[PDB]
Amino acid sequence: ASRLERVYQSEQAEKLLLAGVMLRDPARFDLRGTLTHGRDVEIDTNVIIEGNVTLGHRVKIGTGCVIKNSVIGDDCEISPYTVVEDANLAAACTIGPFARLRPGAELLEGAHVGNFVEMKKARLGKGSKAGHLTYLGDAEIGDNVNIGAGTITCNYDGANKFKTIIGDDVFVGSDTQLVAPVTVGKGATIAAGTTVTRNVGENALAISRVPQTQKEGWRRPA
Amino acid sequence: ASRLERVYQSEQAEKLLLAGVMLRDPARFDLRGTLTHGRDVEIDTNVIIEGNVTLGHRVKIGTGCVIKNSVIGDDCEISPYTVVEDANLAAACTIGPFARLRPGAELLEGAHVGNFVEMKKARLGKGSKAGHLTYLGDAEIGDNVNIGAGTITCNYDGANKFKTIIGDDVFVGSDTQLVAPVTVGKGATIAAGTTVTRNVGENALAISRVPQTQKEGWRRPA
Amino acid sequence: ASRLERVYQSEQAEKLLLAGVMLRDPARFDLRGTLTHGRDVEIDTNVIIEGNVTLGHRVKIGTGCVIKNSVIGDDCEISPYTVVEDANLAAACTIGPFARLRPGAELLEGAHVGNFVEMKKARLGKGSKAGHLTYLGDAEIGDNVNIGAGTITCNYDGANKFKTIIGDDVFVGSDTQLVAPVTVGKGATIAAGTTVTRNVGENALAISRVPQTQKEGWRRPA
Ligand SMILES: COc1cc(OC)c(S(=O)(=O)N(c2ccccc2)c2ccc(N)cc2)cc1NC(=O)CCC(=O)O
Ligand SMILES: COc1cc(OC)c(S(=O)(=O)N(c2ccccc2)c2ccc(N)cc2)cc1NC(=O)CCC(=O)O
Ligand SMILES: COc1cc(OC)c(S(=O)(=O)N(c2ccccc2)c2ccc(N)cc2)cc1NC(=O)CCC(=O)O
Repeated sequence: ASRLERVYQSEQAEKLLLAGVMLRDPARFDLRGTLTHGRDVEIDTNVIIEGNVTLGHRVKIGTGCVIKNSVIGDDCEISPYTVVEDANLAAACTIGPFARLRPGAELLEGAHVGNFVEMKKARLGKGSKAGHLTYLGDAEIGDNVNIGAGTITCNYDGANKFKTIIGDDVFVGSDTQLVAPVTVGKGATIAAGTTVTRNVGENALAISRVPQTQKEGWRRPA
Repeated sequence: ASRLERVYQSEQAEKLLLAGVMLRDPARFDLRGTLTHGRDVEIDTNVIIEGNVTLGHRVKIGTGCVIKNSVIGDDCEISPYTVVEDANLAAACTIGPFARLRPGAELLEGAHVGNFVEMKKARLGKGSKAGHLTYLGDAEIGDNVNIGAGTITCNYDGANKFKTIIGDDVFVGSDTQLVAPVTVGKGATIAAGTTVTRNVGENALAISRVPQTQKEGWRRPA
Repeated sequence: ASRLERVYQSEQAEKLLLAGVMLRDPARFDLRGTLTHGRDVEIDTNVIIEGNVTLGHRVKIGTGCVIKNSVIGDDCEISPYTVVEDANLAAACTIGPFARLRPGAELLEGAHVGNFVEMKKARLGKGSKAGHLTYLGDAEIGDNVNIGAGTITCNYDGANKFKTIIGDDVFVGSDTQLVAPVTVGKGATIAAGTTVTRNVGENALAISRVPQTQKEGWRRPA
């Protein structure tokens, strides 16, 4: 029953400790499947490992993380309250806190995913960053790309899903909508707030912006 | 004191186990009020139940959830780190992870609320979806509606709050602002990135989009 | 080892209880550094205190919070799953749930930060509110300001970071992009969805909006 399975958790935690994993609290750790690990792995409180998971050397997992059927490279840092399912992280990635990686999430070396970011069937290239308030679905994102806060892939049209491709060295300004299918060429810049409905050339700016105007002495409702 | 109340928690957890609830860890469960439940209910670690809560049959509650004064229908799945207060879920709803339902949140049968979604005094209809990065306040949303990632109800003008009504079979494109009060007719489509300031007719597209343009050889600051 | 350090945690929790702090579960509390507190402080389950932290009187900390090197004024309420690092809260602030305050976050008296909000090197003035789905970086925000859902400071141009200044009594409509450096004068109103690329005068409306239009009988892909 509940109590018996809980005892089995204690057993796994003890064995992990003996195998050289640093568990901050063995009473607040759960493994529901199998865990392979390198050396100097640190796991904080209330972490749940599900399915078949492998961790490299020096991986640090912060409080409250849920990691299911995932492969985590050496030196990765997973910050608090991050949920990871069927994902692969290369070496030296940093994700979270409050990141949500869904199946097909693939991060290349040194990639960063910040708070309130969701990834599904999406690859984030080497040294690339998606720091805030972003949804990346059905997307290929190249190396050295900056995905600005509020960026969203419009991948689903109510019927089908379509693919977004972003080249290397692209800057995606904040609050950009990438309307799939679309391709953004290497070195391109998307202006903040752009709705990208057409492919963008290499080294080109894409923009869809009304010039700002001002009305004086404008009074809000009382 | 602290320790005495903690003992009372152990008691409630034990009684829940005896009554047929599956608690993954009775030592990491809190009930501060009253819990009614059906059969085959599963509650993961670090769940807190507050006030008066009722759960149907086969409800699954993932790690770290906080559920206060709420009614949860049969077969609902509440994913990790979801906060629910004074809400009602019909049968077969799926919410979270990282969903925040505030008082007046009402989900009809089979509704879905995803990550980084907040609902307050808002009804989400049958089979309707709000999957990502969305705020729905003071809103009626019909059946079979797709609420795209980044959608926001602009409900508060600094003085008062106003109501948004969205009909059945509406597609709301990503990053739409619904400027209340506003009504979107059944079958309508809102283009991604639209600022909806006027009512939308049945079976109509609403759009407010600058055509994309491109400037070649555009160099970002060094 | 793990077990020894865990014993030291039990010790600190016991001492906190004896010093008049209400810990909901002393077995689910962690202090990694030093904690100073006033009277009637309440700390819920799975809270982690890191570095050197000071709390005023009547501070309430909800489940799962992580508070590092921060100063929390009297009567503050920190809601569940909120991460706070190198921040200062004045009296009577309310933050979270799912708020993420990074170093340099400074909240003045009675300020509110809601769910899925991130702050970094940003000051939020007296009685000011950032309730939802927002990133505020490198920003000064005055008193009695409403920061609408979906607001983002565009602070980083790929090379450098720039400062946003928002005056007192400003209403920032939902989904506004503040393109730094920029200054918004006292009493100004930013329309929902505006991309603010130019300074805004006192008591002025700033807007960058395509008028909504409609196409009848528009059929989505099958
Ligand atoms: C200071 O930061 C910016 C300035 C700026 O603008 C100052 C523009 S812009 O998009 O308006 N823009 C631009 C883009 C890249 C580099 C420099 C400027 C731009 C585009 C076209 C025109 N005509 C003017 C500015 C964008 C940003 N920053 C972001 O979008 C942040 C992304 C993130 O969250 O990491
Ligand atoms: C591929 O996905 C889209 C394509 C598209 O566009 C391809 C438009 S659109 O809005 O630009 N658009 C449209 C809308 C619905 C169905 C098909 C197209 C549209 C509207 C007007 C015009 N003239 C062209 C396209 C929107 C989306 N998707 C979303 O908005 C995702 C919502 C979510 O997160 O679930
Ligand atoms: C009902 O709420 C609104 C109405 C409205 O609009 C009704 C506009 S508006 O921006 O379109 N607008 C406006 C702004 C402030 C007060 C009243 C109206 C506005 C601006 C210019 C013009 N011409 C018309 C309306 C904005 C809001 N609300 C928000 O943006 C919510 C912010 C939040 O999340 O707290």
